Amino acid sequence: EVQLVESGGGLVQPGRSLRLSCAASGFDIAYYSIGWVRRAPGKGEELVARIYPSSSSTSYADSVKGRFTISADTSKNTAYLQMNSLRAEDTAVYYCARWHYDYADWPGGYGMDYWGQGTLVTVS
Repeated sequence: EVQLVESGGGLVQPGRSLRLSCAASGFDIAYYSIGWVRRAPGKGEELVARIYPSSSSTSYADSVKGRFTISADTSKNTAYLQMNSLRAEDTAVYYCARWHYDYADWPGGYGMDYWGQGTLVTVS
């Protein structure tokens, strides 16, 4: 009954922008931490961005700060990753993730409990 359904990926040129969407079902997004993880061949895997329900503050990986913005629309029960100034090294499969309540405001990758299906973003 808990579902995270992603959309918004694609293939674009360097310098352009994309907005990933993560439509949540089965819980109220205003009370849960949402984040984005990415993976790619020959790379590792990395936490990109996270939003915390305590103060709606955000945190970002060093390589994307100032270019990516994570946010949530409580009215639509959806989180977004706004990806501006895309770079070749941003090519990856991106996943939306939810954290368990027990770790909602605890920073790090520990505590995730649901994930989206994966969305490919490619910079040409």
